[PDB]
Amino acid sequence: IVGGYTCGANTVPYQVSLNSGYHFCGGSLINSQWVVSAAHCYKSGIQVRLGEDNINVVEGNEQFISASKSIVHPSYNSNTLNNDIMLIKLKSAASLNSRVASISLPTSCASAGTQCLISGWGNTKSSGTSYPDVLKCLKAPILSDSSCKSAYPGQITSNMFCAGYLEGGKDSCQGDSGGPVVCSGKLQGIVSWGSGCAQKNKPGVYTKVCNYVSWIKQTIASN
Ligand SMILES: [NH3+]CC1CCCCC1
Ligand SMILES: [Ca+2]
Repeated sequence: IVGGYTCGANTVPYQVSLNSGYHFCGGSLINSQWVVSAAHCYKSGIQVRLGEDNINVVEGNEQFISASKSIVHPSYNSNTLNNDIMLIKLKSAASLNSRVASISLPTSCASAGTQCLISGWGNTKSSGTSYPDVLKCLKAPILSDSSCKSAYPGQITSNMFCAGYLEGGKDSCQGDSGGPVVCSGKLQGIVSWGSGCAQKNKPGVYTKVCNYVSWIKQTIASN
């Protein structure tokens, strides 16, 4: 996250870290046994880390649960990043409490102008690199669809939205991928892609989760 603030330990209780010997992507706990992330984060051998603040220190609220199954969206296109969403089932159910909690799925798509919370452990610099070890937070509005198609001509599908600032300076960044965009207490987006980080007229692009709610429900009802 670029130009954000330190969230504070366990203040974003649905935030997970996907680990394969190192943190490589964020994710969101949607019930005690299922995580949703970005399909471009797909990897074999995922361990899900819950209750994290400092990802390099065991602080006491962590639960490390390995994944038993990963399901990439059946129409994921890695070239265009359309349908960049994946479900991960935990081998056993997480123990839910004030610091490890699931986030609700939307019953409605969020509108442009809605302020949201984006969070993750990704790069905090738009030019160069510096990875934080504690979770970083950023409040950003959903952008109108026409300013989104104007920043990314020919690249925005109906399954994507832009969120952030056309002046730049604040944005999600590498390593924030798969992470949550929560608006009004509901998961509305997944950190998906963009052109660099915090650049002028190049806002973050996010998977539009409200389009996938029935695929998510049906898939967890059957797996
Ligand atoms: N600024 C958008 C970021 C670009 C890196 C990958 C996640 C999304
Ligand atoms: Ca830790």
